[PDB]
Amino acid sequence: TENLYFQSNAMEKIIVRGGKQLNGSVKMEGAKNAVLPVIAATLLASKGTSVLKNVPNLSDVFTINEVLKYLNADVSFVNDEVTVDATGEITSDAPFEYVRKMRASIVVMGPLLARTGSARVALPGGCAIGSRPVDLHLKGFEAMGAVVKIENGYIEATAEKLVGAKVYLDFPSVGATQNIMMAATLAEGTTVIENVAREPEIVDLANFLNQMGARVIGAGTEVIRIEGVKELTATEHSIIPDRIEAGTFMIAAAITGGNVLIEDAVPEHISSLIAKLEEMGVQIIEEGIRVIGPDKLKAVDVKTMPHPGFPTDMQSQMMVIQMLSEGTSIMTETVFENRFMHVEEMRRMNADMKIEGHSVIISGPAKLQGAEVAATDLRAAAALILAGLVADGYTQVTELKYLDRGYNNFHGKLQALGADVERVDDSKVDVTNLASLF
Amino acid sequence: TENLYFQSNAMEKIIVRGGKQLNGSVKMEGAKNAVLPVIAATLLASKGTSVLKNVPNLSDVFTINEVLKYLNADVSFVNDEVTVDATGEITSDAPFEYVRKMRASIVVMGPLLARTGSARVALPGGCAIGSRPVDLHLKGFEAMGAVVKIENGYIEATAEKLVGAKVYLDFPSVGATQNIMMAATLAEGTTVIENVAREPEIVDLANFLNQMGARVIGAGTEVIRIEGVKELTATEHSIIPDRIEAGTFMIAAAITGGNVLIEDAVPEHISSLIAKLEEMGVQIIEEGIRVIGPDKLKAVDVKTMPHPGFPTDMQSQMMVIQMLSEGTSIMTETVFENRFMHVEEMRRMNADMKIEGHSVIISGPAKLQGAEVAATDLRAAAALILAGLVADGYTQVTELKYLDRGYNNFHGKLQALGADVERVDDSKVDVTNLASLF
Ligand SMILES: [Cl-]
Ligand SMILES: [Cl-]
Repeated sequence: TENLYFQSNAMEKIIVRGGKQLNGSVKMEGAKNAVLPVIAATLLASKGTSVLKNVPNLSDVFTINEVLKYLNADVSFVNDEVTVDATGEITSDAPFEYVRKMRASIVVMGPLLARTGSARVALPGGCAIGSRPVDLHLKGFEAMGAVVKIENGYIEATAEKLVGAKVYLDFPSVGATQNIMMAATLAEGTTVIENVAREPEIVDLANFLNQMGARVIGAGTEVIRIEGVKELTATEHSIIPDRIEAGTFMIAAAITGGNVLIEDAVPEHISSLIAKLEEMGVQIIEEGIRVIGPDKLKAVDVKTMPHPGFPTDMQSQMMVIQMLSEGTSIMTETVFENRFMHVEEMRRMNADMKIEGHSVIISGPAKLQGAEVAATDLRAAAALILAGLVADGYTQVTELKYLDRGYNNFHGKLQALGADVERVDDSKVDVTNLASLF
Repeated sequence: TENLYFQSNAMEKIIVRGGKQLNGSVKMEGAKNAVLPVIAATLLASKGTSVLKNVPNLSDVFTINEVLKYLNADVSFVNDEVTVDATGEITSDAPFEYVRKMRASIVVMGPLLARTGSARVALPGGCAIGSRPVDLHLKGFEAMGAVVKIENGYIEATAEKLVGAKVYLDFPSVGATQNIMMAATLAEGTTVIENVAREPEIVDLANFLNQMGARVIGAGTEVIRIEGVKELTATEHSIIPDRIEAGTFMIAAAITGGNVLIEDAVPEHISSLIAKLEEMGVQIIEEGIRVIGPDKLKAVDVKTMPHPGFPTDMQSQMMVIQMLSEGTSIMTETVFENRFMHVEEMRRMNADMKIEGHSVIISGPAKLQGAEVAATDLRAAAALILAGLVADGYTQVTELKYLDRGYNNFHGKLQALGADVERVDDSKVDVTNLASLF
C-alpha cells in the first residue's frame, strides 16, 4: 500500500509545439516548500501519531521520510497522506551522502535540537546563489544556548539547556525562520525572532506547531514570539496549496490568451503576482482563481522582495511574460541576485536580454523561436516550457530532473488545457520529425 | 518431486551466545548473485533444454522461475537442479506486483530483447543507495538500436533490429554488464562494452553464454566483446560457489580465534578479502580454504572497490573484525556510499563508530555487548550474527527475512562449528531466561 518512488530515465524530453490557447481547469497539489518543514516538525511530537494530508508525490518527500525513519520515527506514506509516529526515543544524526544531495535536509536541526538537545546533518556543499549561507541557523541556535559548528562537511548543534532568547536575522530567511521557530517550541523560556520570513509556508508551519500544543504568535508579521512548552502532542494537518505552481499556470494562461481556472488556490498568498499581472492587462478573477489572458501585454518592471513582496520563485517565469510585452522592461532580484542562469537558454529561443548587476534588461516584444533548451533549476524548467507554449515551432526541454523536483504531471496538466505538449524518452525522438509526436 | 518454498513466521529470532570458538568444516552453496542471471540467460536458448546445477534454495530462485514460466518457458526445480525448456514461443512481459518486490527482476530484459526483440518489466521503486539507477541498462539497449522508456512504474525496451554497438558504462555495473552482454549474444554485429564489471559472476555468465554457442571474450577484464550469432542452444552448467558466503565464515573463524575449513571455495575470487585479513594477522591456507584466527587483530583500513578490489558485499561484515582490532581504523565505500544503515545497530552492541562522508571511523578494540538488534539488509543480517559470536552475553537478531535472502541454514552451519546459536519463533523466547535455550 506504501507509495513507491520511480526513477525517470536520464535525458527525457518535454517537447512543446507553441500556438495553442489554454482553456480549462487545473488542480494544485501541496507545496514542497511547506511539506518538508511540516514533516520535520513531526519530530517534536513526543505523544500521539501525526497525520499529514495533501502531501505531494515528490522525491524530497520520500527522502525526508527516510531521514526520519533513520532518526527512529515510524513513517508511512500512502496516497497524499503521511503518518508519523515519533513517540519513541529519537536519535540526532543524519549523516549519509544522500542527505547532502537534498539541500533542504537542514530543516531537521531545529526539531532535533528541541526534542533531543542535539543535531548533526551532512551539508550539501555549494558556493554561489540559488541558496544562501546557513549562518543564521547557527546564530539562532547559539543564542538559544547551543554549541555549534561546521566541520568536515557537517553542521552540528548541541544544547545542554535549550533556552529562549532574542534573535535578530540579518535577512528574512525562510530556512532560518523555520529552524529557530521549531527549536523554540520546547526551549525553556520565550524566544523573540526579529526580521523573520513572512511567507505563507511560515504561517502554515506556525499553525501546525500551535495545533500540537506550542505557543507561537506573530507568524506572517516581521516578528515571531514563541513561549516554550514541556511537550508537544501529535495532530492532523493539511499542507497548504502550492502558490508557486498556481503562479506558473496563471502565467501560462496569461501568455497564451487563455482562460484557465486554477482550483484550490489562495489569492491572498500571491497578491504581489496578481497585482503585477493585472498591470500588464491580465484579468484575474476570484471565482478558485480564474485567469484570462489579453491580446497584448503592457510592459512592466518587476523587483523581487521578501514576502509579501514579489516572490523570487516566480522570477524566471515572470520574465517570459515580460519578453512578450510591448516594450522594454526590467526584472530585478533582491533575494537571490545571481538567479539568472536561465537567461542564456531563453536567448536560444530568440529572446533579447542583458544581465546587468542583479537586474536583467528585457527588450520586448520578442518573437520566440523553438530550440533545444536545458533547464537550469526547478522554476527555470517550467519557465522554458511556458516560453515553448508561445514559441514558433518546437521547443525541446531537457534536464527534467529539475522540473520533477516541484511539479507533478506538469505535461499532463498542460495537455488537459489543450496544449500540444509531450514528454518522451530520448530514444523515441527523431528531431527531423517532431511533428510525428502529438 | 518439485521443490516447495516455505514461508517463515514473522518476527523469528536468531539468538547468539558469544564466547565460543568455531572449529570444523562448512560447505558453500551456489551464489545468488550468479544464479539469477544464469537462469535468465536460459531464455536465449531456442534449442534444447538447459540443466542448471548447484542452484541454491532461495526465494529469488522460486520467483525468477515463476517469471520464466509466465514468459512461456517450462521450468522445473528439484533439489539443487533447475531445468529450463525455452524452445517455445517466448513472451516479453513481466508486469505483476510480485515482480517489483524482487529488485533483481530487471535481469530478464537483455535475454528477452535478444530472443524476442522486446522486454517490459515492473520496476521495484526506491530512491537512496543499496541499489543504483538502471539508466546504464537502457543506455546500452538504446545504443543497440532499441527504443526505451521508464513509464508508469515500468521499464521497457523494443528493437526492430537489435545490432552491435560500442557502449561505455559510466561505472562498472554488474547489472548493466549482465543485461547488455546477454542482449548482445543474438544482436546482428559485434558489441564492445567498456568499463564493465569484472566480478566472478560476470565471468561465469560469460562462460555459460559461450557454452550455448555465443561468442563472448574479455569477461573478467575491463572490456567485453560479443560477436552476435543467429541462435543459441541449451547446455548444462553449474553455478559457481558463493564467494561472499565464503567470506562470512572466514570472518567468523577469524574473530572467534577459530580453525574452520571452508569447502568448495575459490580463493582467486576473494583475493582482496584474503589479503586484507592476512594484514590483520589471520592465517589463510589453500588446502578448500582453511582459516585460523589469531589472539589479537591488527587494525587496518579498508576501502571498497569494484572487483577485483575489496568487495562491497563484505563491507558490513568486515566492520565487525575492524571493531575488534587493536586500534582505530576506517572503512570506506566507493561502490555504495550510503551502505552504512547497520552502524546504528552495532552501536547498540556497544560499538564505537562515526559516519563521516562515505566512511566510518571505527574506534577499536570494542567490548561488544549482547543486545536486541534488527537486521537492515542481507549482509548486515550476517554481520550482526557475527558480532553476536564475540559479544558478551546474548544477542537477539530480528528481521531474518533479509538473512534468508542469501544464506541457507546459516544458524545450523554455525551450530556445526560449535557455536551457541539458535533460531526460534518469537513465542518461544522469554527474554528473562534466554539461557533456557541452547
Ligand atoms: Cl532547484
Ligand atoms: Cl538486501
